[PDB]
Amino acid sequence: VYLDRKLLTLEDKELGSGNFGTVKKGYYQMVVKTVAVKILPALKDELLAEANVMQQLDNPYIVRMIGICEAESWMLVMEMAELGPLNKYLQQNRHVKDKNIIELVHQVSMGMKYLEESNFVHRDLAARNVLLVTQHYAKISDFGLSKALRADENYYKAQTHGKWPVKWYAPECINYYKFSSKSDVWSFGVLMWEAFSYGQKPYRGMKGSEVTAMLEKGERMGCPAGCPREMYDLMNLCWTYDVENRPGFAAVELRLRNYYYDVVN
Ligand SMILES: CCOc1cc2nc(-c3[nH]ncc3NC(=O)N(CC)CC)[nH]c2cc1F
Repeated sequence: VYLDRKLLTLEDKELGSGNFGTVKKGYYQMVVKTVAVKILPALKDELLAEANVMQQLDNPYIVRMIGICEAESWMLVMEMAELGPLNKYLQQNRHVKDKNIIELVHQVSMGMKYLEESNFVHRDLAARNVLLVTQHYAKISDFGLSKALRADENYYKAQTHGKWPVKWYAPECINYYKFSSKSDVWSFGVLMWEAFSYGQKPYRGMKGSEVTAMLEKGERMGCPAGCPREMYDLMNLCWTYDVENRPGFAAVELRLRNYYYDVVN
């Protein structure tokens, strides 16, 4: 978990930015491994909790944490996913085939199925947080808002409504501050829409309160251009208002698995 600063070489190139600080490209001596380094009392405790979640995860469709390092600032060292965020990649590559989109979306469902089995809630499942190793290999990242579920509870109860990605949140998250694996299923539906819309932002030109009002009317985002009917049907099934009737990740992954192999053959 605790890495040697002497073995870490940070580059001038910045991969991303947020409230925490920045994400930069780096190199760590193991063979030398190319890494993405998240560089930062509240923010420090958030990074330590994020690292504790990532250390417990072992799946090919989840970004692996190398370890943590305390130097000029607190650092969270992760394996490098060269192609970067899914939303930005699809915005730059509009000629990416529909079969390729299903493939990447199915890989996210496989990673989320494992996360569901591991009893962890993502709480930030969006296209910007899906990183590409190759054009045919996707991994789930950004575990900053992620929580390890209690052994006696199937949901995480947030005490306060913080800086939340409301457009990706299920109604129970907005109304009761309850976050379950089925809440991540709703986010996955929005992620599916984003992927088939080639990195377009969901609910464009709308306020968070307007989105809540839209979903209460029973209204959902329209079918993206070129998106298959079966894939839009899954988006709508992920967008089931009532938690109990909404499918889990095992049912979502199976539907994607079967449809992907139908397109392949
Ligand atoms: C052309 C390279 O573009 C990028 C590659 C990137 N590779 C990463 C990466 N690899 N491993 C982890 C990360 N980054 C992140 O986890 N985040 C937080 C979601 C920064 C986007 N972030 C990237 C951001 C980029 F703009």
